[PDB]
Amino acid sequence: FQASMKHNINDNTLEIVVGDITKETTNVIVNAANGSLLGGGGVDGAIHHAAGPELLKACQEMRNNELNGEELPTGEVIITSGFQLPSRFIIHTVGPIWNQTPDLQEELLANCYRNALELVKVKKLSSISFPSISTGVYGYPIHEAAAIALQTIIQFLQENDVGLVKVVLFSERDYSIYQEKLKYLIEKI
Ligand SMILES: [Cl-]
Repeated sequence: FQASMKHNINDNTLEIVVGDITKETTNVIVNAANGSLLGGGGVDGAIHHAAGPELLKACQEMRNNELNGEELPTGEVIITSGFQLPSRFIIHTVGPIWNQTPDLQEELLANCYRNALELVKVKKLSSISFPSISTGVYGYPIHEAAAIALQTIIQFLQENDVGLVKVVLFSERDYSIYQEKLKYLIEKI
């Protein structure tokens, strides 16, 4: 069993679900990466394993070329192919590390979502899946991160035509928090 809920915001749809993000057939899936775009554990690890080795080579080519060796800055995004993933593209983003930059970190986390959704708009794609950014080894508390993710996504969908946005969570616990936070946020609209 895998729980799910949805809500329509104008002609967009927001869905939260339990599942494996690497099995999503949306146009885009989002990877919670590190600035170096090197393979790690967690969701990033699952994404590299499902994508195949062409994903790491593609990411390192982009780092050495369009980024000129620089780290992907916190909140910013890049896009690659999906390779062996069932999506067309992967948008890589870097979430804030909890309490590294206290008065900026809420804004930075929000930037991940905003910059990803803006890229979907530009490329004229119509479906995107997000995992829970920064709530792995980066330690952002899930209750706070969930509120920022949902507030930012709902805000964007209220103001733009995108299509379908999914938040795909491997954890039933993370799901349970998102469900109550989304329900809360919906009541306030
Ligand atoms: Cl700061």
